[PDB]
Amino acid sequence: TLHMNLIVAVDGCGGIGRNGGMPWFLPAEMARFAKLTTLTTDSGKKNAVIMGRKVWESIPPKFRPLKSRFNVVLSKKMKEESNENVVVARSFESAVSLLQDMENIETIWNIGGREVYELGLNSPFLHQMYITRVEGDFLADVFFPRVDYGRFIKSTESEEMHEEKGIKYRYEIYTIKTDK
Ligand SMILES: COc1ccc(CC(=O)O)c(NC(=O)c2ccc(Cc3c[nH]c4nc(N)[nH]c(=O)c34)cc2)c1
Repeated sequence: TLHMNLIVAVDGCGGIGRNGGMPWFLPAEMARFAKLTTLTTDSGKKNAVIMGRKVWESIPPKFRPLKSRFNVVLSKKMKEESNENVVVARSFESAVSLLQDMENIETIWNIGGREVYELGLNSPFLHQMYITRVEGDFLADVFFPRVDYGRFIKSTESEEMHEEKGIKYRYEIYTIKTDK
C-alpha cells in the first residue's frame, strides 16, 4: 500500500504562486508542512516528495534537497543531480514507478507545481489532499488545478482559524472516496 498525498496552501482564488515564489511567508504553516512530509510510522523508512522544477528552484539552495525526505524533481531540462537524496525524473510515470520500486519509501508527498498536482489528481495512488486555505487574494499567477471535491470526503475534525503576520488560514483534509 503506497499513498500519494497532495499538500498545498491556496488563497481565496485558488492561487499558489507569484513570480516564481510563494505569495506569503507563514513559518508555522511551513513547520507543519515539514512535519507532515517528513514523519513516518515505520522508523528507518522515509517519505518521498515529488515536485516540479520551479518548486525546486524556489527552495533556497541551503535547504535543498529537503532534509530527511527523498526528493524527486520532474524536469525535461534539468541536468542530473549527483546528490543521492534527489533524482531528476523525466515523466510522472517514471517518477512514480521509481518510487514504488523503493521499499523504504512509506508515503509520496506531492508538493506541487500545478502540473504536478494535476497528475497527482489522476494517479491511482491518490489518497489524501492536505489543503491550507489562506484568506484573501494574493494576486497569484499560478493556481491549484480545478478539482472536483465531490470525489472526496472532507474530514470533520475541528479546525480553528490560524493567523501569522496578519494572514489568516485554515486547514482542510480530504480523502478520496474510493479509500473511504
Ligand atoms: C530542508 O529543511 C527545510 C528548512 C527550512 C524550510 C523553510 C523555508 O525554506 O523557508 C523548509 N521548508 C521549505 O523549504 C519549503 C518547501 C516547499 C514550500 C512550498 C509548498 C509546497 N506545498 C506546500 N504546502 C503547504 N501547505 N505549504 C507550503 O508552503 C507548500 C515551502 C517551503 C525545509
